[PDB]
Amino acid sequence: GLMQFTLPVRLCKEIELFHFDIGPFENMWPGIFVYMVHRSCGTSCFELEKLCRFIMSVKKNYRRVPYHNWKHAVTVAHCMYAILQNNHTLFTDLERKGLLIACLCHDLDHRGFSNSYLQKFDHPLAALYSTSTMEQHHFSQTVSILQLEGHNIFSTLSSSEYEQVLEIIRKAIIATDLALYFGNRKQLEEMYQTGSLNLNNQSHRDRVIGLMMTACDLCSVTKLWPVTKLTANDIYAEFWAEGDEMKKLGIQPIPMMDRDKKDEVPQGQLGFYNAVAIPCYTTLTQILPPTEPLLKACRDNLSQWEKVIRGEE
Ligand SMILES: Cn1ncc(C(=O)N2CCC2)c1C(=O)Nc1ccn(CC(F)F)n1
Ligand SMILES: [Mg+2]
Ligand SMILES: [Zn+2]
Repeated sequence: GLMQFTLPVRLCKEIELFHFDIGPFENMWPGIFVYMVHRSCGTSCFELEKLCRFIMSVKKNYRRVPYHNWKHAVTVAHCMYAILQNNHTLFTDLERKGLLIACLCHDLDHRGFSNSYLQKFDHPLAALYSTSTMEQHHFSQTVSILQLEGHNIFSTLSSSEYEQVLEIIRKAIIATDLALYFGNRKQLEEMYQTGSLNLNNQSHRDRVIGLMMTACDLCSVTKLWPVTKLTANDIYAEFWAEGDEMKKLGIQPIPMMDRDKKDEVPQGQLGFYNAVAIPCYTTLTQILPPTEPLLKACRDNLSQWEKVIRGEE
């Protein structure tokens, strides 16, 4: 009951900021996550014995891939923690509980390859789940880990509170499929502009939670420039591995994924900030004004990529 996680002073302060990097010490990430749960949710949300066992099984079920790894899980949960803390009163207790767990589990058992690569490979997961393939797999893995003896962190919820939280997690994890992001954001854009947006409308909330998940998933573009730039190498290491595997199936990959076209990366970032990241944080800032620092950081990094192209680094 009376056992707080505490962090050293620098982490204790910086963790509250959107741009916090969780650092290179793996062994501190579980504690960082427990800390965020205790402050976002309370010291009672979860049995510490069970939360700890759940965290360590989730960690075990992330693989040693360059980008889609346990550090990404904890990073994406931290961005959600900063959103929730800067919008205290807008979110239910169930939503605070469910959304940090959703972020921690959102990429469970990722191999580092896109839904498209699975489909071209004819991976069994592509037959089991025709759309949002890896994302249906991540939610599946989440439910399995929740079902291990000792791992059900939700078991103190009422039956219907339980059904609601699993349904928050499922929708949240599916929304990390970027193929669905474009439509979701357009629809949120129209609702915000015509003024029909209503957060007491579950389907409207669902959409806003989906945009939050896209925002947290892409949060590498909202870091200090050196974090952003070094993460992009991890991101590209997976993309180029996928390009290699495409070439193996006898398919020329799109240039983003072709390691023979490293030159073209700074420009491919511009497309990505302009087509994806800036629109996502713009709509997010319109709907939840206190998330503006993510838009400001994203804009700073677009400008740093413009500088790379202009030879100036
Ligand atoms: C930086 N960042 N963060 C996350 C992702 C991403 O797409 N993921 C993570 C898994 C799929 C990227 C990224 O660089 N994406 C890019 C780069 C060029 N393009 C094509 C079009 F958008 F320009 N997309
Ligand atoms: Mg994913
Ligand atoms: Zn992710």
